[PDB]
Amino acid sequence: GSAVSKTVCKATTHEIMGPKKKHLDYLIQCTNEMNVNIPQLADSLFERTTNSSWVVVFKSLITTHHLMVYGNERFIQYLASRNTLFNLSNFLDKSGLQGYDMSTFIRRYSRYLNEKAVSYRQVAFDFTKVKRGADGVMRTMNTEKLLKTVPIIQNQMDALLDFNVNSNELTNGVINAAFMLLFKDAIRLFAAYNEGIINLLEKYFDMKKNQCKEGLDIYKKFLTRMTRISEFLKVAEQVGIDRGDIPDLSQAPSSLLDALEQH
Amino acid sequence: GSAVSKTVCKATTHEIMGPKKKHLDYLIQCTNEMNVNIPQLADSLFERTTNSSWVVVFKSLITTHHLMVYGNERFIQYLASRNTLFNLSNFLDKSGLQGYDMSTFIRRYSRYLNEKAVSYRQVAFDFTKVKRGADGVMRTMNTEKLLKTVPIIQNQMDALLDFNVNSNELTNGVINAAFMLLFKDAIRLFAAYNEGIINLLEKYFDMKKNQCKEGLDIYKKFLTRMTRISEFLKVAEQVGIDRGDIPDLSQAPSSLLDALEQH
Repeated sequence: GSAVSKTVCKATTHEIMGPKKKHLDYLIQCTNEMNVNIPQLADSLFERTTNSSWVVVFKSLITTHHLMVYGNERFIQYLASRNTLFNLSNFLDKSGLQGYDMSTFIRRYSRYLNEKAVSYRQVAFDFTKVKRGADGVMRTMNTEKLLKTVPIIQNQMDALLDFNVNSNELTNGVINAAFMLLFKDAIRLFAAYNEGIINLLEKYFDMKKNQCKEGLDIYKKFLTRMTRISEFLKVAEQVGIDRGDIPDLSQAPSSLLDALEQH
Repeated sequence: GSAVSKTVCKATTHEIMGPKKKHLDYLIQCTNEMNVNIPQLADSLFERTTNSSWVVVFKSLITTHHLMVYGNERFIQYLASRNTLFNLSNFLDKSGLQGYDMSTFIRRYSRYLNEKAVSYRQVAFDFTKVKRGADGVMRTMNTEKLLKTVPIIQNQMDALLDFNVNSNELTNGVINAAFMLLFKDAIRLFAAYNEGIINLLEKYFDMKKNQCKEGLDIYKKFLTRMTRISEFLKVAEQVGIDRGDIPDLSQAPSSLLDALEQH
């Protein structure tokens, strides 16, 4: 409570680096305790995002992201249940050049985090977290739900890619901490998008005419997203990310000749 | 051969970023093919380190590191069988300031890579790669070999920590790629050092007097290394590394009161 609220402040000091691991780990433990009040933990993070300083605001967003990824699922479930989340579409810290230039990333990052919560609200699970493979949800989900879902992944993916950062803009520890988490979400979200597309291709011949039609449009839009993804992983390569962590895209884009199976 | 040698050149161009993932992956496949001549692959990498340019030389070192970590074990086994490895103790690229400042990291990195090979030669396995836990080598190894080994881990660890970089020196994609690999080795090497110490503590009461003595000296030196390690992970924290990848050190340094069991 006070211990929770004090820890949120320590994670979000004015210092120019990401939130410290020691504060994060305590926050993560907080989300795992049946007695902690999640809403109050959340409200403290929202309050920090009314600060005028870019450093404070960006650290509060990063903290929220890290709790969505590593915290108990009850945290994201609450965030997904509110009606309003971050409203930082007009944020601008004019106190210095660093401020002006970081303000833009703040806007774009906060939009991604909003879209991450809305996606959870819409499908009741986290795309980044569920079983992968052949025994997984995204591989074994009926044709109707699939057609419904893949479009939600696509949307979360676009918001993620709109961060649109270049290597030469990654110049302090705050934005770099955000980028490292964005990287982790991007690779998992891609895996789930790919699996979904694999299921589709599998069932696209045995399906109704108008379905086939919607299908077509998803594979269609997946291929343009593949290219944007490649541009993103190339930023990652430029920055120095271990090439073993960067996934290989040499997978599933040759068959656009079902644009005729609608005979 | 020519395909191998051409790929080494592409990994080590003059461009200021780490070696590209596409060239690395082909090199890794090379190490997995029973027909590829390992020595010739190696010699090409050594030849690149006679270039006068810091970029070329640092990329050749990074490529070698990445093959030691992700390549077939036959690669490191060969490197460990030569008598001379890198000799870059006097390297200096004076062509520009970036050169002067990178030269020092080149020296220190090459020493680490030498020590990684020598360690493999000495114990016949890679500390970063073996089974961890309670069913592992480092947890289940007899008292005699243990006393022999832990000192080799310690030595590899010191060479690794002598890289001695600050966050404000991580300023281009080449040195950042080196650092990301160093990070991966550091966390695994620590795990193995910790496991070793756990075995020791376990057997330190049931052992000879002079052994106990040597033991003492290893726990002794492990505690000072713990501190240096903490300083290293703090650089990692400053740079923006996902705090979930950074391990928690809150483990095994309270018992220095066996410095009296030698009664």
